[PDB]
Amino acid sequence: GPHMVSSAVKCGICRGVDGKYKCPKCGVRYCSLKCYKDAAKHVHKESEQ
Ligand SMILES: [Zn+2]
Ligand SMILES: [Zn+2]
Repeated sequence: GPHMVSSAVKCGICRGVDGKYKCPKCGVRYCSLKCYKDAAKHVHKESEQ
């Protein structure tokens, strides 16, 4: 029966596969270290400075 609610998330950086990995800094979900160690889509600006 319908008990599942899709208890998973997609990579918010490439939107390719599931975001199995998570960034404890911003709260983003990435599919792997590929999108983790990115500085184009994986933005760590936080504030202006
Ligand atoms: Zn981050
Ligand atoms: Zn990704």
